[PDB]
Amino acid sequence: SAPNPKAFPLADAALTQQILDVVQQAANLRQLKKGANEATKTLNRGISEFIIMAADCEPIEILLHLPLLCEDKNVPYVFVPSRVALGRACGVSRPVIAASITTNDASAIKTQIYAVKDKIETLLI
Repeated sequence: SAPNPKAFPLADAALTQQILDVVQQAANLRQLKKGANEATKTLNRGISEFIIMAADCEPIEILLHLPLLCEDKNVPYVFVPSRVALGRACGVSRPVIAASITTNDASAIKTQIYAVKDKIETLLI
């Protein structure tokens, strides 16, 4: 399924690969929450480094609050094309439509997380 018109901004192929790879590392390190509801809670608590969403989430309305919340909290957010690919990156057997990489300033992958953040920020103008 093609990216939903409401899925903005959409990471290109390269940035998608960069994001999914960082997601896999955060999953291994347990620096990751999965699901729209868990993502929301990280934002409400101010512990989200960035938000990842699936552009083929169906129905799309389930995740539409996240861009609003991220703009409110000045947290970078981005869509990747595939919930199936996001799911496996997250280390689970199911599709995942939203994920949040959480704050850890002593993280072994902090620099990879800031590099993704910088790329997303460029998409967000």
